Amino acid sequence: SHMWIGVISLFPEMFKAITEFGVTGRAVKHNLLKVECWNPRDFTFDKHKTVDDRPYGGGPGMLMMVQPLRDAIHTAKAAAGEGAKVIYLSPQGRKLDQGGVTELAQNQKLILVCGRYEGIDERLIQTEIDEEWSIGDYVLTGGELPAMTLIDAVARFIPGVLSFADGLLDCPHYTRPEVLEGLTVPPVLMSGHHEEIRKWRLKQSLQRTWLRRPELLEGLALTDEQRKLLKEAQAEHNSLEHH
Amino acid sequence: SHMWIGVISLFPEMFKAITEFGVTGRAVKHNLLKVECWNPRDFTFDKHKTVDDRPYGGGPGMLMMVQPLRDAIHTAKAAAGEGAKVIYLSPQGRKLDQGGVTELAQNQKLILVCGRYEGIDERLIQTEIDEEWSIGDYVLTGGELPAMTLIDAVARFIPGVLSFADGLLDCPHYTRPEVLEGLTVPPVLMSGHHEEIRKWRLKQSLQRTWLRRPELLEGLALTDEQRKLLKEAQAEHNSLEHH
Ligand SMILES: C[S@@+](CC[C@H](N)C(=O)[O-])C[C@H]1O[C@@H](n2cnc3c(N)ncnc32)[C@H](O)[C@@H]1O
Ligand SMILES: C[S@@+](CC[C@H](N)C(=O)[O-])C[C@H]1O[C@@H](n2cnc3c(N)ncnc32)[C@H](O)[C@@H]1O
Repeated sequence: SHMWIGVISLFPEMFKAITEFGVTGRAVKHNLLKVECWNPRDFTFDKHKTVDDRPYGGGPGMLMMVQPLRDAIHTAKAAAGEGAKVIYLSPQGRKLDQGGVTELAQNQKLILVCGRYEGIDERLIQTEIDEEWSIGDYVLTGGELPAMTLIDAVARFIPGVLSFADGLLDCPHYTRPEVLEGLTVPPVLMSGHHEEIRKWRLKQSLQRTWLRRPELLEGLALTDEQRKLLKEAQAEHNSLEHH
Repeated sequence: SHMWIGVISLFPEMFKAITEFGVTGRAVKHNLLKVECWNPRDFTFDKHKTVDDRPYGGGPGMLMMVQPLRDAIHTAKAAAGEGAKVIYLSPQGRKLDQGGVTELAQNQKLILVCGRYEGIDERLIQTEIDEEWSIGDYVLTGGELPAMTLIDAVARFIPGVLSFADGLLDCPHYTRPEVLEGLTVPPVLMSGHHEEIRKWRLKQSLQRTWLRRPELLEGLALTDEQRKLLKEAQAEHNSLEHH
């Protein structure tokens, strides 16, 4: 495979969501993407396979038990070999974005640590984790969805598996029928004029980015064409009434 | 159930990731959360159950076929009844954050439309969708993970199901053993001093937010205690060497 991803999770079966369906599922079956899981519960030794533990200092909630998680991590690292970057999914980590995705996609091996409960021991992060990554400024019940989100995002960059390409939102899309609930497809898209169609899409993208996410434009160095199309959109916007 | 979520997806089985595991899985089994899916493929009429279609204007990629998707949406709305907010998961939508999560959690009924391929017809968004939401500035292969991310996030706010609570990153956590690879647990956490422990956690949160996500603090109105603890952390930071 072009990319191998080790996963530490109490719920390995959750990953079937990406390994068994759609383009990512195809990628896995075709060995372009390999996802291997290790479950901390399999590394417990007590009768009830305990995987959580009490946080020092008290407070509500529990934490992942260190020993089972630590052993699971070590086993994954042994299976990965040298060169594998170990990531902990966490809202305290670097916020994921397309730029970060392409950066992570450069790794041929990754080990993703998925926490549950209130998280994991800080010392494990310092001694076992290379990088902490967040998929957004919100809190989820576990690191599994965040891990799958990361895998799915990077997988798109793996040759053969298959917006923001120019740091812009995508343009609107249209398919059959020509008229839907009285709404028609923009005439230009049905003209067959490749060049005009190209410009329409770029202009729409610039317009939509300007109107919905103006901040995204600030950190962007526009080409002469982009500057022109944007100015046209803004001029057209300024010649209209608005709600 | 306290919250009912309708889902339109070509891959209903992906949702087992949240309905069959962990706290969200418990919430579903206990009827606190209800997730019902409709698959556009079930609404096709041609021999091969086609669910994609060509985008007008050409260009690579396909789009969700309108008729099957539209019919799936209508059926969900009929099953939901009045009051259900229809959301389309899309990177062009409002970027999800804890504030948005709590806002969405106020809805007792939600219908989540999950796209595949290059997306869906813009006219469907205008005629069937109430709001567009994104889980982050990155591109995924489908709206299923984003939808599950949204469901998981909101589910945490449903009474009985169970960071950023104060707009701050969480503080470090520790559990057994007392010493891990030569690293000890901060003495204060094992002192039993509830008040000192409380202050340590708040201070750590402020410190971590300041160091990792300084922007998060700007849009925050600190309490006198928070201002004090932050100043202490910064003073302590300024009295040390740094790498
Ligand atoms: C309920 S959360 C724990 C939140 C906790 N207050 C903290 O300090 O991490 C459970 C697990 O899901 C992960 N998680 C939750 N939200 C996440 C996000 N936005 N991105 C990545 N991982 C996330 C956590 O890092 C943690 O391992
Ligand atoms: C490959 S994406 C299509 C990207 C396309 N360029 C666009 O204009 O939407 C396939 C599906 O996943 C959804 N999706 C991808 N990234 C997402 C995100 N960050 N948040 C929410 N939905 C997302 C899309 O909205 C779309 O329905």
